[PDB]
Amino acid sequence: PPGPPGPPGPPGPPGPPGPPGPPG
Amino acid sequence: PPGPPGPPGPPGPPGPPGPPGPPG
Amino acid sequence: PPGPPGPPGPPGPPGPPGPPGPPGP
Repeated sequence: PPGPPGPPGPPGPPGPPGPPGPPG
Repeated sequence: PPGPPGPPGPPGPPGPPGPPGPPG
Repeated sequence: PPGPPGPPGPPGPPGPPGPPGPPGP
């Protein structure tokens, strides 16, 4: 019969940049 | 035969901080 | 005997947005 499932894949990439801070 | 692929990897890390806010 | 293991899974999803920037000048 088939072998076991493979391991989990690699982590996804970093997320997008955060929003700008509030005015000065 | 070979097993099925593993599951997707974990989510990536958070994105970088956003830029400074506008001038006051 | 059973087969060899399968291959690694696909990449995970992107992480979430980073934190807000600091206050402006």
